Amino acid sequence: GSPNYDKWEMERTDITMKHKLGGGQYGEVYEGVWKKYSLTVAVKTLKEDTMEVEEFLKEAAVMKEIKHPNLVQLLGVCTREPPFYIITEFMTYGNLLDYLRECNRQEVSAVVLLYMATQISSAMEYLEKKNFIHRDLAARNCLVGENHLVKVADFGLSRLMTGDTYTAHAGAKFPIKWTAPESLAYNKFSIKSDVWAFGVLLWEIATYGMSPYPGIDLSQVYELLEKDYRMERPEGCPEKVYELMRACWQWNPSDRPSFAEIHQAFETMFQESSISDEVEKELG
Ligand SMILES: Cc1cn(-c2cc(NC(=O)c3ccc(C)c(/C=C/n4cnc5c(NC6CC6)ncnc54)c3)cc(C(F)(F)F)c2)cn1
Repeated sequence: GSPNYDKWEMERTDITMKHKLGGGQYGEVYEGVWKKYSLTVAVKTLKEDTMEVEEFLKEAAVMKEIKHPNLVQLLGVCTREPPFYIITEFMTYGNLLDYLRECNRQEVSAVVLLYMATQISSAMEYLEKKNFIHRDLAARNCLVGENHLVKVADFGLSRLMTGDTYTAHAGAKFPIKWTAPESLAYNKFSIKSDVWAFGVLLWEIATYGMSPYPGIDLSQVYELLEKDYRMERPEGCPEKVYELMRACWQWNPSDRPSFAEIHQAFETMFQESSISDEVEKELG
């Protein structure tokens, strides 16, 4: 309502900054509170005025355009000067990989695993409509809130997260075990390489957060995929869900389903599982 108004910009002093989240493995992300509204938030910060600002501002610009119940929601930015902030809603249960690894399986039961996949595929159907290619879909980049609410996020983890997850490839660092063959071979990323990664994420969900391709060296993964090797069906994984994994891992990207198709399939399976679950709960 005045000349320098920007509807997304907030004053840094609006936010109480608290501790760093993720132990450094997730970069410069902090818990905060939006004081005026007594609301816990998460805040990504960039302290210095360097070339890193270009990607930080690109991230903020994308987040202003995307909005969906299962995408982490932008609340505001501080991008007029350093230190730069991106402020989002707070997801109380943290990243999905550790959630799965730490959960009570009587609570996070078969129907909840389907619910998780359904929510993620709904977010990805939306990103497919926007034609936003995520490039690093994996359980480590999803977040969990109350009542098993799951949202897709992106923490730009490839040079933050240490260990075997990301390794040197094509002058960058790739999560080899989530990467579609044509992305490994030709650096070709697309909605269909996100579909491949979603299939790996389904396997992470089915195994309560196991690392993929167990015991297989990173150096061998591409060669094996090219011979048509694919991960086996996890114990307890429904056949229909494994069929969807295998569809996501079609060698030719054009042969992989769309996220619209994937989401419809999961919504159907989830509603069926929910009926059985509600009946079982009602009994006693
Ligand atoms: C270049 C570029 C990047 N992108 C792109 C960026 C994003 N950015 C974020 O996701 C994002 C941004 C900023 C922040 C503060 C956060 C953190 C949120 N957060 C909420 N609860 C927690 C939390 N709870 C634990 C209990 C403590 N622990 C840690 N973090 C937490 C997440 C998302 C997407 C997507 F995927 F398309 F949506 C695309 C687009 N072009």
